[PDB]
Amino acid sequence: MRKTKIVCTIGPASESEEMIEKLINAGMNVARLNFSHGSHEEHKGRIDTIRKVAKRLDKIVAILLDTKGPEIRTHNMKDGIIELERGNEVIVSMNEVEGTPEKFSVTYENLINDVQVGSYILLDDGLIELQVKDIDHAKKEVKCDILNSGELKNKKGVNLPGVRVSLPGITEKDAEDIRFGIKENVDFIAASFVRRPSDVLEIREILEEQKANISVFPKIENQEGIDNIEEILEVSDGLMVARGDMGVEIPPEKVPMVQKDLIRQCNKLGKPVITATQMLDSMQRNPRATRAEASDVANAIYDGTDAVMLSGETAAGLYPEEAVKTMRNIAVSAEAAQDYKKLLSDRTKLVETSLVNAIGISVAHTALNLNVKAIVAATESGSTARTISKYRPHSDIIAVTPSEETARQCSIVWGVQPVVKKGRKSTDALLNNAVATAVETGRVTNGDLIIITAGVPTGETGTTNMMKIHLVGDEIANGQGIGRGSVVGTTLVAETVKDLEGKDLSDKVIVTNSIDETFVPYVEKALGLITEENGITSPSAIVGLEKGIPTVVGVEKAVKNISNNVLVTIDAAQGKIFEGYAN
Amino acid sequence: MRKTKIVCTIGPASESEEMIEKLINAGMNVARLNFSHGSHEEHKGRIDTIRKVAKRLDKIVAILLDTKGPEIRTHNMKDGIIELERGNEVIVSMNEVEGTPEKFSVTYENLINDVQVGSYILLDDGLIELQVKDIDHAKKEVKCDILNSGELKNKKGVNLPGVRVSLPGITEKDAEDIRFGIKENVDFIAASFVRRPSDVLEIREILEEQKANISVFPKIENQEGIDNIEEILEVSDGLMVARGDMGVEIPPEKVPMVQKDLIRQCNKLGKPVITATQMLDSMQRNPRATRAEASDVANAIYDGTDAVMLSGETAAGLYPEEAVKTMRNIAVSAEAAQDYKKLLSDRTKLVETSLVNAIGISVAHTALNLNVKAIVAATESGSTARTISKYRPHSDIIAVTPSEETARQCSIVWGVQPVVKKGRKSTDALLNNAVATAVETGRVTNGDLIIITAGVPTGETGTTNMMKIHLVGDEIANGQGIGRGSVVGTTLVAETVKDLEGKDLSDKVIVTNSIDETFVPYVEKALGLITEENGITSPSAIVGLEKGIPTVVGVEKAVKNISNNVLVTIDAAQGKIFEGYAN
Amino acid sequence: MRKTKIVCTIGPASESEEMIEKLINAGMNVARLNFSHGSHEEHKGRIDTIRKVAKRLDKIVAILLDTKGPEIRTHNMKDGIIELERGNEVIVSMNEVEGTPEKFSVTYENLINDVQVGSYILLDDGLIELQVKDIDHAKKEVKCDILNSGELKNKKGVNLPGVRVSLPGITEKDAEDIRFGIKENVDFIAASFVRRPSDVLEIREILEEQKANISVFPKIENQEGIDNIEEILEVSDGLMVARGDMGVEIPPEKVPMVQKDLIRQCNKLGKPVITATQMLDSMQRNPRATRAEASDVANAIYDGTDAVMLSGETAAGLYPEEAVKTMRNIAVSAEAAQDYKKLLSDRTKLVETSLVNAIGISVAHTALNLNVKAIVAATESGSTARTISKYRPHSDIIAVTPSEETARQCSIVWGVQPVVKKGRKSTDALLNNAVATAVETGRVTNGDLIIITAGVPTGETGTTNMMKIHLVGDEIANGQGIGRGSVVGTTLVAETVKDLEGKDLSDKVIVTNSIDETFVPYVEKALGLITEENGITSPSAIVGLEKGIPTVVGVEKAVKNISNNVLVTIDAAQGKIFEGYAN
Ligand SMILES: O=C1NC[C@@H](c2c[nH]c3cc(Br)ccc23)N[C@H]1c1c[nH]c2cc(Br)ccc12
Ligand SMILES: O=C1NC[C@@H](c2c[nH]c3cc(Br)ccc23)N[C@H]1c1c[nH]c2cc(Br)ccc12
Repeated sequence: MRKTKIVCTIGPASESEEMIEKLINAGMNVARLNFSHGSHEEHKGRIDTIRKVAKRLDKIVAILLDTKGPEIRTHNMKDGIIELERGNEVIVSMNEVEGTPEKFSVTYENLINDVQVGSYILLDDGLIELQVKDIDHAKKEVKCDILNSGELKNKKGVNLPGVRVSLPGITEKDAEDIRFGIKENVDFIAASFVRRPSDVLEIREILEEQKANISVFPKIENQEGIDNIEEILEVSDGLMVARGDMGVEIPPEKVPMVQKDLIRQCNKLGKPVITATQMLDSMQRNPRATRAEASDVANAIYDGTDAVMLSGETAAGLYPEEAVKTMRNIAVSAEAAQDYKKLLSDRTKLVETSLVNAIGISVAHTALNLNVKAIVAATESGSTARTISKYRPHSDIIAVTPSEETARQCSIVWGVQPVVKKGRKSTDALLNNAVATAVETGRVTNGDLIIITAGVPTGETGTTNMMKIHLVGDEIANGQGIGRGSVVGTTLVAETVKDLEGKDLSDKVIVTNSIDETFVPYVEKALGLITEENGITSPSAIVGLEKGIPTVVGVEKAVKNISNNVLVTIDAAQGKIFEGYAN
Repeated sequence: MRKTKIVCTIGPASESEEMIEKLINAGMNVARLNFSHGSHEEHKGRIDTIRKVAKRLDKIVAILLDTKGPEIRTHNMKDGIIELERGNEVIVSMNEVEGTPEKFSVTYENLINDVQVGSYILLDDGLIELQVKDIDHAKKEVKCDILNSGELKNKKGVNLPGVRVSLPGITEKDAEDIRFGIKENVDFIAASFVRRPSDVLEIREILEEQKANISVFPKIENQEGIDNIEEILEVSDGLMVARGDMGVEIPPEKVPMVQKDLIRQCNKLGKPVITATQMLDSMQRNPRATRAEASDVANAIYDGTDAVMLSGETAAGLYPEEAVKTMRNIAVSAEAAQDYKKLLSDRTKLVETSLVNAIGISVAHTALNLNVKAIVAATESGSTARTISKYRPHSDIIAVTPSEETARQCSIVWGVQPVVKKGRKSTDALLNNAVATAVETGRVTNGDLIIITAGVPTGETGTTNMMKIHLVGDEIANGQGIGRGSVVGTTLVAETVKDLEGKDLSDKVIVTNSIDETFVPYVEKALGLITEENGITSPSAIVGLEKGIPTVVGVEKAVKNISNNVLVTIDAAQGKIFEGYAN
Repeated sequence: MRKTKIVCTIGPASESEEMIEKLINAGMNVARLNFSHGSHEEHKGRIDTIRKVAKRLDKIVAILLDTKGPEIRTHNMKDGIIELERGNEVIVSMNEVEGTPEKFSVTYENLINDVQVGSYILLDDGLIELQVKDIDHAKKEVKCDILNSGELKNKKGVNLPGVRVSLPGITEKDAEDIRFGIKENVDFIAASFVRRPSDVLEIREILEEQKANISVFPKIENQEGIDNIEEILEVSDGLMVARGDMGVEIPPEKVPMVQKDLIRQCNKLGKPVITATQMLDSMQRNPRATRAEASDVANAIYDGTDAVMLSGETAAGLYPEEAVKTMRNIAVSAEAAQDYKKLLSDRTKLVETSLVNAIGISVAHTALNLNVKAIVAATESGSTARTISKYRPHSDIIAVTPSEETARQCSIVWGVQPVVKKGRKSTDALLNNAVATAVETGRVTNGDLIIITAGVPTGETGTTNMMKIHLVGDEIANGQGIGRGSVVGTTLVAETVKDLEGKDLSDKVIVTNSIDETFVPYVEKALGLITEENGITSPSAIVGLEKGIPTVVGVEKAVKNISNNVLVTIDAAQGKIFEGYAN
C-alpha cells in the first residue's frame, strides 16, 4: 500500500551517510545524480555512500544519472552584465563577440539555419524574449526585435521554441558522463533535451558496446519532443517529464495538458514515467508544502505517474527528510482516494489487446474481483513486473527476481515491491517459491489470495504467459462437504445437545459427533456445521442441505482435533475447513 | 466554447467603471462583493457601477455577496503584541482579559463546552497551535500546551478542528448584510462557515419573508461541513469551496482529495460549484501565473467545477485584467483537452436515473453522437439549464429565459450562455423562438443541428420533459429521393453530356434534365445526382440506385434554379437538398 | 400486451361473415388473400366481407394480396402419370413434348441458359431430383441423371437451386392481380419468388402510375434472394419469409439459420417481417398444435418477427378459430418470457446510430428505465410508429394517425396498436390529443407515465424528432414541498394529536394543520406528511426534513379537502400530491 515511487536528487544537504539513511527510511526508491554540476569525484563518493547505506538497511534503492545534455548559451558579456530596451533591436551573431545592447553572440553557431523571420528566441530561461526581424547569412547575423526588456549575464542559456533544434543527441561531456555510469553499473540514465529517437539511440549504441544493461529515460523538454513522444518511447526504456524545463519553451497554461498526455502515452506502452521538477520547491526553505504543491503532486499521481521526483528539496534544501516524508504522504493520500475499478477499466481500453498483454488483463481483473492480497510477479528482466504494473491493480505487486540489477530497475515501476530470491529452474519451484516469498514479505498470511504470474518456461521467456490463483494454505480440517457455500464463524464444539442449550446466539459453527433428533432444533439457528463421521444422506448431512447451512461431514476426530471458540472458515464445495478468514 | 465560469472579487483595484468594463471583457460572469470588509456605502456604489457597465455592454453579469460569517477571535493583547514559548502552557479564559504569555481570552465564551482534553486550538489562522491539557469549569479556563511557538496580535482569529463548533448560522451583521442583498436584488449569497443545514435555513427563512429568490451557496470550511455535504446540498442552491479557509482546520495534504469529493457531490445533484481562494494569488504582484497555479486551476476544472473565483487577484491586486484574461485562457486550454465521451459516461453512472433526469440523459447522448452545435434550454427558473449542464455535453448550452434574474442565476452554471427572450405561451412558439434565438446568438447557422429542450406545458413546468432535434433549415431544393444515403459536394449543372466531358474529377453532384445512355458513363464517376423531372424507375433513378449514388429525381427546374459550383448536401431519404453542409 | 401480429389466409373455411368475426376476435390483424388460386370474383367478395365485419366490430384489419409469381412447370405427361428410374437418364427439352421416362418438357423455355453441367433440377417441389449430365443447344436439350426415383404428374413445378433463375419479376397475371389490388385500396402486396431489387421495382412502378400507396413485401424463396437481402430491403416496405417455399430450393437443415438472419436484417432497417408457412399445419386436421409447432412459432418470435402467418390452418382447415386463438396464445407466452433489457441493448448495437434514429433510441431507454405504460406515436405515414417498434420496448406503442390507410399499414408492425384520430395542426394540439388518446384506449390511467413522440412540425415531417415524457395528470393537492423524495401510502387526516394515538402502524401519510411538540413523536413513525399552512422552517417542515420524511407544507385546506384513508402519492420536489400511484 505505497504504489507511487519516489526519486530524490542527492546533493550537499543529503550526501551524508546519516541523511541518506533518513531519506531511504522516508521512502526513497531511487537516488538521482545530476551531472549538470559536480565532478565524477563527488558523484563516485555519493554512489558508494548510497550503495553501502542501502545494503546495510537491506533495501533496494536504484541509481539514476541525469546527463547535462546539449544546450545553447551566451558568450560572455561586456562588464559582465548588459541591458536591453523593450522596443529596440539586438543582433544575434554566430561569431563570438563581447556583449552589447546591440551585438551579442551564442555558443551554438548553427542557430541561424534553424530559425526564420518571425521566430522567437528566449534568453536566460525566458527572462527576456527576442523575435527574428531579418536574417543575413552574409554577415551571419540575426537582427531581432527585443520584446520584453531586461538584463543579461555572461554564460546564460538560450531557447528556441521548436524549431527543430539541430544540436546533437549528446555532448562529448555526456558521452564521458555515461561511460562513468557504465563503470559503476548505474541503473538509469536520464537523457536531457531528447527530441528524436536518434538522440536516445546515441546513448544505446554506447551502452551496447559495453553490453551495459541500463534503462534510458528521455527528458522531453520541447515541442519536437512532445510531437515525437510515440516514436521516442518506441526506443526508450522509460520517460521523465521535467515541467520546469518544459515550461520555458512552451506556455505554462498548456503544460499540464501535455503532462497528462505524455504520462498517458507511457502507461499505454507500460513504460514507467517520472514526473519531475517544481514539485515541492517551497520545501527547500519551509518545513511543510503549500496546498497548490500538495495539489499538483497528487494530480501527477491521478494523471498516472509511476513515480515522483525531488530536485532541490532533497539536494541542497534545508529540509530534506521532511520533503521525502511529505512526498510519501501525499502519495498515499491521493492513492487511498482513487477508484481502481475505473482505473483498470480505463487501462483495459487504453492499452492494446494482444498476446503479450493477455495475462496482464486477466491478472488485473482476477485481482480486483477476488480481492487478492498480492500479485507475485516472477521476472528475469522485469517485463512481467511492468506488464502487471501497467494495468494498475489494487493488489501489491511483488517482483521476485534472481537478478539484483533488474530488482533495482523495478524499484521505479508503479506498485512493484521487488525482492531478490535465487533462480529456480522448474515451473513447480517457481510457484512454490513465489508463495513462500509472498509470505516472507509479511504482507500476506494464511487467509489471503495470491496471483502468481511469470513467463514460463523461464528459459524461452519472452513475455509473461501464465497465472495461478492460490490460497495461502492450509486446510486445518477436511472431509465430505455438503452444500456448496461457505461462511466465517467462531466454533462451538458440542459433546451433548445440552452442551449448547441455554448459551446460543447464531454466528457460530457447531462441531459434534453426529446429529440426533435433539440436535436438529439447534443446528438451524447456527452458521455452519462440522460432524465427525457420517455419509452424504446422514442425519447430519440431510439437515444441513435442507436448512441451507454449509456443512462438512466425515471429519476425522472433529470434536477432539478442532479447537473450541477459535474463528474458522468452512467451504462446502471442496469440503475443507480453515484456520481463520479464507476465500 | 467557454464552459467554465469566472467569479471576480471586486475591490479598490477594480471599482472603476473602466476596469469593470475590462474585466467583463476579460470574461467575468459574476461579480463578488466581500462583506468581511467595507461598508454598505462602498458596496452599494460598486453594485451600481456593475449594473450600469453590464447593461451598457449588454452582457449578463451576476452579483454575489459573501457574508463574513461567525468567527472566534482573540480579545486585545497587552502591549498589542505578546509571545508564546514552544514547550510552555497558556490559559484560554472565557472571560475577557488582557493578553499575556499565561492568560489570554477569546470572544466565543462558549468554546469551553465544545473542546475536550487533547483537542487542538489554532491561533491566527494556524500561526501557532495549542493543545488542551485540562479543563476547569470552576474558573472557566482551558489550560493548554503551546506546541509551536510564535507571536500573537490583538483581534486575531481562532480555529477548532471539528469539533462541532456551536456558533450560530449567521452574525447579526450577516443578517443585516443579507437584508441589504434583498434590497438590491442581488443574485447569490455565499454563506460563510456553513456546517449544518440549519445554517443555510437561517438565511432561507430571512429570504422567504421577503420572497426574495436568491441562490444560497454554502462555504464548507471545516470537518463538520465536509461530513454534512450531502445534507447541506439538500437545502442549498449551490456551493463554494474555499481552500484557504479549509486548509486551516484540515491538513493541506488532505485538501485536494476533499475538493474533488465535494465538487463530485455537487455535480451528482446538479448544484453549481465554485472553486475559490488561492487560485492565482501570484498574479496580485506579477503579470503572469506560475505553472503550479496554472496546474491547480485546470485540476479544478478536471475535478468538475462549474466555476472559478478570484479573490485578491482582481480585488486589490496590481494586475486585475491580466488575471481574468489568464483565468479564461487556462479554462479554455484544459477544457479543450478533455474527453466529453468519458465525461458524459461518467455523469451517466454518477447522477441518478430518474423521471426528473430522463431528458438530461437523452439530450446529452443525442448531443454527443449527432454532434449538435447547440442545446437551447428554455427555462423560467433555470432548472432545465442545470439539468442539461450537469451532464456536461460538448454542445454549447443556451438558456432562453423570460426572467432577467433567472438569467443572472444561470451565468454561473457550467457551460450555459443565457439570453433573455420574452415569454411565449404555446409549445409551438417556444420551439420556433428557440431556433431563432440560437441563430441570433450567431453560434449556429444553417448547416447545424440543434436540440431544443424545455419543460412543457410552460405552466405546469416542474422539470424538463421534452426535447426536439432540429436542423437549422432549410432545403433549397427537393423532390423524390432515390437511395437512402447522403453526401456533401460541389455542383456541376450539366446541359449536355459534353458539358462535363474533359473536365471531371469525382467529388461533385451533377444536375441535368434526365439521364441518357450518354450520361450513364459520367454519373458513376460522381458523388451525387439531381435530375430535373423523372419517376422512381426512371433512367436517372435506376442508374443512381444501382451504382450506389445518392440521388433525387423530380426536382422542379433543377438546372435553372440550383446554382453551379456552389457546395451542396443532398439527402436520399427525405429527398431534400441543402445550401452547404447539413446532417 | 400483445405485440406480435397475426396474418390469416382467408379461404373456404373462413369466408363467412360469422367466421371472419370469430377470427378478428381471436386476434387477426391482417387478412391474406392468395392469388395463386381463385378468381377476382371470389376475392372481391371476401374483401367486402372483411371490410364490413371490420368496421362493424370497429377494429383495424389490413388486407394483404399474395401474388402467384413467376414459376417453372412441366408440360403435360403421357397418360397423365409417368415414372422415372433411380439410376437412369431423362431429357429435359425446351420444346413442348408429351411426357416419357425419356423425353420431357418445361414451360420455361430458357432454362437451358441458366443451368450447367452438374447443376441440380428439382421436380414437383423436390419429389424427385435430377442432375445435368450434358447440354446440347443443338437440339436444345438437357440430358440429366435421375438421382431419386418417383412418379410425375402433368402440370407440376420445377426448381433450380440458385442458379440466377432468369424469370421476370412478375407474371402478366400478377400485373393484372396487382391492378385489382390498386382498385380495392388493398394495404399490402406480397410479391412471390423475389430475388433482385428489379423484381420489387416492377411492382412499384405499377403502383406509382396509380400513386397507389401500398406496402410491398418480398417473399425470398431462393439463394439469389437470400444473397440480395440487403439490396431488396433497400427498395422494399417489408418482407415475408415463407419457409415451405424456401425449404425446396435450400436444405431444411440450413433453413432456420437463414430465417434468423433475414428477420435480423429486417429489424436492422425497421422493415416489418412476416414469418410464414408450415406454422401450425397440424391444426388443419387437429384442434390443438404439437409441441414442435408451438416451439417453432415461439422461436420465430424470439428471432424477432413483427408478425406470424397462417396458411391452410385458417383458409381451408377444419379448425380456423382455434388456430388463431392458439397462435395468439403462443405469442403472448413466449413474449411474456423475454428480457426487454437484453432485447433493447441488442437493437441499440444492431441498428445504426443516426439522426433518423436518435429518438427511437432515447424513447426505448427512457421507456425501459422509467417503466412507462404507453408510447403514443403520432404518424402521418407510420415511419414514427416503425422507428419506435424496431427498438422493441416493453411499453405498448400507440399509433395515432389521421390517415385511415396508414393505420392499416401499422396493424402489421411489431407492438403497435393503431388508432385514427383527426389531424391537429399545432404541436400543442398534437401533444394534448396524444394524452387523451392514450387514456381513451383505456390502457393508461392517472398514475401512468407516457412518452409522446412524433415528427414536428407535422408539415416538414420527414423523420421522428421529438419526445415528451408525461404523467397522466393530475395533482389533487399541492404546495411547498420539503425534502426531495416521494412515497405511496394511505392517508390519515388528524384533527388532534389523539386523533392518531392508539391506532398507528407506519405506512401512512398524515394530514394535520400544523405540528406541535405533541405531533412530533407520531410524525417520525409515519411515511409522509401534509400540513395545511406553513413556511419552510416551520415546525412541520423542519421535523420532516430532519427525520427524512418527504412532506409538503402550505396545502390549502388540506384537512378538509384531501380525504381520509384513500391511498395517495406525494412528491417532495415539485411539491405535488396525487390521487393513487404516481412516479
Ligand atoms: O472484466 C473483464 N473484461 C474483459 C476481459 C478479459 C479478460 N482477459 C482478457 C484477455 C484478453 Br486477451 C481480452 C479481454 C480479456 N475479461 C473480463 C474478466 C477477465 N478476467 C476476469 C476475472 C474475473 Br474473477 C471476472 C471477470 C473477468
Ligand atoms: O442507457 C443508455 N444507453 C445508450 C444511450 C443513448 C441514449 N440516447 C442516445 C442517443 C443516441 Br443518437 C445514441 C445513443 C444513446 N443512452 C443511455 C440512456 C439514454 N436515455 C436514457 C434514459 C434513461 Br431514463 C436512462 C438511461 C438512458
